[PDB]
Amino acid sequence: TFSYTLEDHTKQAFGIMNELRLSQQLCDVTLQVKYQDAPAAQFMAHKAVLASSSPVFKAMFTNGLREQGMEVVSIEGIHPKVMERLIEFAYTASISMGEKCVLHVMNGAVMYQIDSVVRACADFLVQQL
Amino acid sequence: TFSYTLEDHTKQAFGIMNELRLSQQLCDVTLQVKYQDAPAAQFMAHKAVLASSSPVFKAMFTNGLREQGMEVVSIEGIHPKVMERLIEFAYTASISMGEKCVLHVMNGAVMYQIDSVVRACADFLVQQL
Repeated sequence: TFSYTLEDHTKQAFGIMNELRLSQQLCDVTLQVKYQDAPAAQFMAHKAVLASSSPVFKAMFTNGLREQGMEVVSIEGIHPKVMERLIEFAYTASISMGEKCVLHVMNGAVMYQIDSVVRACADFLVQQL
Repeated sequence: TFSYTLEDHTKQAFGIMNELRLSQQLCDVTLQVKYQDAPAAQFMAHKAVLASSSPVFKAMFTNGLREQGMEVVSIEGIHPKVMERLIEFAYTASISMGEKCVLHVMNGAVMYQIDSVVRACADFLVQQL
């Protein structure tokens, strides 16, 4: 038989998936993030990508109904910049923040069960000791 | 600043995306493949994943309308087993076929501009010489 594997494929395909998000193409969920007194922000994304990086989004989005088009989801208790950085991680495999943001990002990462980011933010805080 | 990258992330997230396809969860496109006298087959998938692996699916799916839910797409001129193997490549980064399928798969890969698979099927046929 003939078998082939492209190792770079998942990297490349996520790169295009990130482009479609930035271009707001094929998106099926809009996250409206309102936190205390910070201004409300909005993030469009693909439920499949969010589901692939966060067990909490997967269950949030996998329900028996066939949702028709564009679902709005109200998100409480996480800052816009934290949500943004988590979304970016889901689409890029990387995340970046200043040394004083690390704590709020772990909170958000714990809240959405992004085990890779939790473990990393935990490593950082412990090393500052 | 603090920066983190998970190299395995895109692999892992595609693994979950493949699970959601096999479970027919969060799918927004059904490909109905009818070819000559072969029996008709159906494949559910996520437009975002197809778009990320095939320029032809991306343009096929990126149009000005906000499609509502589940689009059916009729696919002609490619065999069910070829379409299946291309879909599998989009979701897994790998593709497998017997030495006599390699020609029909390149046809399909050329038709959907999956440049990685075209280049590989071309390499194989030339080496059989």
